Amino acid sequence: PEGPEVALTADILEKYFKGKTLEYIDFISGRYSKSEPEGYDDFIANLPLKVSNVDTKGKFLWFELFDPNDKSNKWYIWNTFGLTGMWSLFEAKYTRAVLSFDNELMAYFSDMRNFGTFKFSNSEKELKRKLNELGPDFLKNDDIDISKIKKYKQPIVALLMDQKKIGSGLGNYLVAEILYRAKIDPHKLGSNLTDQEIENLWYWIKYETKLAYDSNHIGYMVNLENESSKIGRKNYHPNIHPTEKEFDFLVYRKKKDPNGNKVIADKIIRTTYWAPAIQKLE
Repeated sequence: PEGPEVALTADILEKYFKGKTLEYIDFISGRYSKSEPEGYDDFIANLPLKVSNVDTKGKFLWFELFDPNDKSNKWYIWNTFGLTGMWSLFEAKYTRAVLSFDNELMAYFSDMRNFGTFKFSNSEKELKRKLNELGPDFLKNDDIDISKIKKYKQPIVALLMDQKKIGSGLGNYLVAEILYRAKIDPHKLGSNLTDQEIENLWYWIKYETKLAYDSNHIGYMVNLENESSKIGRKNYHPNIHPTEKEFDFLVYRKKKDPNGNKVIADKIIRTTYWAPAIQKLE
């Protein structure tokens, strides 16, 4: 799951859990069933708490809760999906965390590879510190200044995979997909891109993140496909209007691109997928 999916999951999470009271949280399996996450004990000790928001910045999602009584006692659940982590409203395979709300309302977090993380915190300054570790959200921010890519003498791949340098939220398939549209070889240094390519890249980044966010599901998140098709969508990047109704991988994990051209499973700074036949260093 990348930026777009995390944001859509937060949307769905607020839709059903915003305003609800979190009664209990249980890690029944995985990397935390052995030794619970940081701040876990101090957390279930302040429960019950009301959920006031479920927000994201890039690939980082967090719950914001407040003590019914002492509203100055604010709590937060830091969370990252990782390669296979997904939220759901029914107990799915590899469920790792189980959240119990009032009126027997349940919410689950599955994660086959166990790359997702949790952390409970009672500090708001610690949140701001975390959110400050991420560059602007490539999907929610409609006016990032992609121009600073020139100042860096490093691969365009690395620059987009980075979560702080230019913006946050792009991952393995978004970068690969975006670069394929801009027809830019992933090896091309940010310092070698032309003002043209730059404003061209800023276009596909917006285009791809919006299309991804607008998709019912991507591959994972299929556990929320019924909720996803029943919830609207925020107008991020309100001027770029993707044409396809669903997000389709053109190069990601594809032996050949659409037109047949070969797609190399290159592996520069996991594997980045690109079609040398269409992506140029020019």
